Amino acid sequence: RFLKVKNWETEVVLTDTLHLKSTLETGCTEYICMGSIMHPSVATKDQLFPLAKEFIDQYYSSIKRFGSKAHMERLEEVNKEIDTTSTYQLKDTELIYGAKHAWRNASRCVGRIQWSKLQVFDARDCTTAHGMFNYICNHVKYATNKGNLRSAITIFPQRTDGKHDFRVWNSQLIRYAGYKQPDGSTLGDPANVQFTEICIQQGWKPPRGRFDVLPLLLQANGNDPELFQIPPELVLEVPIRHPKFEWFKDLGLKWYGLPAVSNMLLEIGGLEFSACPFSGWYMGTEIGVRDYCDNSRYNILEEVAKKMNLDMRKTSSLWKDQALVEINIAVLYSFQSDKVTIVDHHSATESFIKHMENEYRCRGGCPADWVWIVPPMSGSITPVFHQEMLNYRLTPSFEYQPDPWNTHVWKLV
Amino acid sequence: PRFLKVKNWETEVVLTDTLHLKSTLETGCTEYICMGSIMHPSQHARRPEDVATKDQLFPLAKEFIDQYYSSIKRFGSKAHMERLEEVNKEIDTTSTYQLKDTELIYGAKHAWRNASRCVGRIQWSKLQVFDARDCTTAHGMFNYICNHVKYATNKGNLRSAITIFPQRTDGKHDFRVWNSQLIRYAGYKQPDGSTLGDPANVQFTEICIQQGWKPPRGRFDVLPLLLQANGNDPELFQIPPELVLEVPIRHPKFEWFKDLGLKWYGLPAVSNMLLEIGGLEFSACPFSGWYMGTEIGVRDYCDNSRYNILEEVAKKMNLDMRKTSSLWKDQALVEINIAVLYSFQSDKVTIVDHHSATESFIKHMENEYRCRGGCPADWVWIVPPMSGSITPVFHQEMLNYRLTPSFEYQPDPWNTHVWK
Ligand code: HEM
Ligand code: HEM
Ligand SMILES: C[C@H](O)[C@H](O)[C@H]1CNc2nc(N)[nH]c(=O)c2N1
Ligand SMILES: C[C@H](O)[C@H](O)[C@H]1CNc2nc(N)[nH]c(=O)c2N1
Ligand SMILES: Cc1cc(N)nc(C#CCN2CC(F)(F)C2)c1
Ligand SMILES: Cc1cc(N)nc(C#CCN2CC(F)(F)C2)c1
Ligand SMILES: [Zn+2]
Repeated sequence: RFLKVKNWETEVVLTDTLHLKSTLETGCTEYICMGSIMHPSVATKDQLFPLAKEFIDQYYSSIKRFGSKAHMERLEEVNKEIDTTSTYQLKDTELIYGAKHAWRNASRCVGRIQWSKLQVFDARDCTTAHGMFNYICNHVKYATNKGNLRSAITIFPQRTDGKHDFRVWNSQLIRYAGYKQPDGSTLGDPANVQFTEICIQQGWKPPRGRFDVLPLLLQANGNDPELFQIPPELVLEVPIRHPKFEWFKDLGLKWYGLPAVSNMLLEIGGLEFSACPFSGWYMGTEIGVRDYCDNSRYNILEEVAKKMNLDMRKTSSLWKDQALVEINIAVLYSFQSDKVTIVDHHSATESFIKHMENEYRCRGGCPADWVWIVPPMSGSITPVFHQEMLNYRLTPSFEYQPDPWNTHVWKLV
Repeated sequence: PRFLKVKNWETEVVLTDTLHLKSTLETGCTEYICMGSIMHPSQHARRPEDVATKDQLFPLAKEFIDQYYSSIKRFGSKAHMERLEEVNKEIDTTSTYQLKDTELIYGAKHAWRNASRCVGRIQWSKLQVFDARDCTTAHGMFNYICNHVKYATNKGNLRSAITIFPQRTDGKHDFRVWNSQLIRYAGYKQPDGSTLGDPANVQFTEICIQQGWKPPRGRFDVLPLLLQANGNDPELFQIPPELVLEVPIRHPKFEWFKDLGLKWYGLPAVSNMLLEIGGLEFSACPFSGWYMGTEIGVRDYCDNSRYNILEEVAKKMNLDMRKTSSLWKDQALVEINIAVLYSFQSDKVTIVDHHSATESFIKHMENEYRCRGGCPADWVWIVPPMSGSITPVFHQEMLNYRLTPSFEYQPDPWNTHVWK
């Protein structure tokens, strides 16, 4: 079997064979498509054996040693550990490879042209929340690199019995607090009101401002999580100004330079790494469209349009559209002026298409989630909009997991 | 699966879908692969090839009649059981059957209602249906189409309509409108190698010239109709210009915008699709409504393989066009779409912006889950091609499935037509 995807802007046709090697479901059926569902859908010995064999087989194929003496010894060895300890340990090489291919297989990530330049930080010797904080500070300092951002991931010990998970309770390493006021308004980031509340309850003393970097809430070995303040000199931030509108800086807007997702699960050969924060650099629309202009977020369209004296009486004036562009210009100009790595949605989508074509050529395909790949503004004037894409799930993979406060059984009376 | 929920992530409203349990044919997807962004994911058709056998066409016919009579509070009534026996005899004798007026009107309205990719389906029950099943010649088809265009344009107050020509019989007697839309502009290959007018239509334009059309070779030459009746060679007709409502495109602040010399037509009238009812195939069924501004302002004007006017607009705007991060493309894009909306509204020609339209479709989804238990929607098509996440449908999960009656794509007739 083969499957073809077409680009309707260029008429290039690519041929996907890679999809024959997927195994978990997409959520779709033969008669319903669920491609716009945000979230559709511990292993025993018997379950873990084929998953591990699959990953060891593919690792040894990648390094052109399939069938080798070392491949067969490794399988034997992995299998002893699963027999003995009901789990196994990855070699460093396997860990690095698995982490890179989890990124390579992330169908919703438009930045995957960079997948093989991932700095893997092995933190599987960590045993405490203090330890995790140390590991995470070093990640932040390395990744941030004074504005010249570098891709990086820090991998904490894998799940065991489900009762000793390592977790970063934060959704990202750097995020701003949100506070709901008695009058119903919201200060800061409305997305983070719940996590802000858990922080305050755990003992965080909030300054209660618009851009309070939240504390880290770190859980090691199934214990209660603990609070740590990131050293402020490690949180690189960019004040948002506009190259034309002198008044823009008066909005008091700023954002952090480092996007670092910390709530996902890294799955490699059946092993579950439940704490594995990873970071790259921003595409501008993530800030200027979603973070700033989602109605459920900082929601600054009306403010910005006001200062543009746009006619906000009718929607067909496209005042929101006009204000959205200017905000996103300001984001890109601000990061660039401060020499903090950022990519605009045109460059990023163009690069993703080159990456996708190369992946079809060298690998037999590239799973891609159109719904997520297309930027949230100016969709059809980017090339990915006109690109057909096959979405399927390959492993190693990044996966969502339950928020830890919906699951954690608290220790301290 | 037993019942499927969709959630809106901006409002947290969750809807529960059972209508999908009536899905008939494959989406293209599997448990293991999703084809949500494939333009034509599936070739699963409900009847095969040409004249089907009775065991092939009757079950489809029986299904649609069953659905139609359920819709009107019968099922099992005298009329329902008589109609089955009637279609049964009719297929036994002619290898086809004919729809009652009521069944035709019901079927067209429900094809629109089931069109997962259509953002405008709040209007679905307000559809004027012109029965043209007595047509026999391309001259007849021209008469019917002209009336359609005139009724639907209605001096700018556009009305939704569909005109249904005779169904397919053996596949060698098809009625086809060879135009993809009733009204489009020509596209000319230039001697240097660029393109004048609309590049999408270069091939169809060449067929027209090859058929004897005399191109004015302008940027906005309305194309002739190329009408095929009862399988015969297609015939050219010029739509009377007084029936083709056009809007000159100007900007409410940029006075220089008018001098780009852009216009568009007022009536979007899709004419190359196939309407499928009870196993019957209406290969010629031009339908029309009114534009979402983005269709002209984003896709028609700004696609790289269409009119591609972004750099020329940006130039006039004095934008930094050195680097993509200046977002000059995005900035011109907004201004063009302001211009299109301003122009249509100034000339009292029906048009809807993408904000109003996506909001309407959220309301329509809610209605459909209330009364019907679901609403098939294609997120890739529903979300506007600009300012996606600031329209409410971006944040709305959708379930996509194929309900019948439907509109379907079909081969371009020149790929399949043996000339005479
Ligand atoms: C190097 C620069 C990178 C860029 C420009 C980039 C860009 C993006 C963007 C814009 C999104 C959508 C985010 C959203 O809409 O919320 C995304 C998603 C994602 N990225 Fe990347 N990314 C980068 C690096 C990485 C790295 C280093 C990893 C993992 C090692 C990664 C894994 C993912 C995953 C798993 C998703 C989707 C999350 C999900 O399934 O919900 N990305 N990326
Ligand atoms: C009344 C105003 C209407 C509006 C505002 C509207 C809006 C739209 C838009 C924006 C699209 C996507 C177009 C594209 O990107 O090419 C679309 C697709 C479609 N519309 Fe509607 N529409 C309207 C009326 C109708 C009517 C009357 C019918 C049929 C009787 C219809 C059937 C369809 C179908 C079948 C498609 C998708 C075809 C495909 O699958 O490619 N629409 N609509
Ligand atoms: C590849 C992709 O499916 C294709 O470009 C689609 C995307 N979404 C679309 N949405 C609409 N409304 N119209 C289109 O033509 C398309 N094209
Ligand atoms: C309902 C819909 O699936 C949801 O809003 C998705 C749409 N596409 C997206 N695409 C990206 N990159 N990020 C998102 O959060 C979303 N949200
Ligand atoms: C590594 C990375 C790079 C980037 N440029 N952006 C993101 C992001 C994000 C936040 N959302 C939540 C999610 F679903 F995980 C993606 C992550
Ligand atoms: C009735 C209608 C209304 C509208 N506002 N727009 C369209 C459209 C279109 C053009 N494309 C070709 C297609 F694929 F059929 C859709 C159709
Ligand atoms: Zn799907």
